Amino acid sequence: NSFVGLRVVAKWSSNGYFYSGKITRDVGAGKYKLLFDDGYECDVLGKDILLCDPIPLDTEVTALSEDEYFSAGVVKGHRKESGELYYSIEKEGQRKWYKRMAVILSLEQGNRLREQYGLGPYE
Ligand SMILES: CN1CCN(c2ccccc2N)CC1
Repeated sequence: NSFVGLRVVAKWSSNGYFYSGKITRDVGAGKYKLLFDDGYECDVLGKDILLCDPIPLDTEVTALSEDEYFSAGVVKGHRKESGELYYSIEKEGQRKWYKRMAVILSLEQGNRLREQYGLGPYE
């Protein structure tokens, strides 16, 4: 019945980006323990957790291109046939697949989605 077990996209620690993870504990006072998909764990405030699973079509996101540089793109599709989520991300009229954990949100991109998808609460 609780928020535990939900897949989320959440601000990591006090960094500039939100990353994919899972809520593993309600630690009280509107904070949650998260297990991030890369294996790291931290406590995150509810205001900094997005509940959209998956991130929806036409969302502006960030991803690594060519194993070289991070830049923005737009979500244009999803694949979950294998039981693992992949996103189709469009950059400059061209699309490429990205595993769930490779799609991240800058503070601007993630804060944008609070009104629609934030855990919260928000006053
Ligand atoms: C979710 N996951 C947590 C660890 N992060 C990290 C790794 C190595 C250096 C800095 C940072 N922030 C990457 C994102």
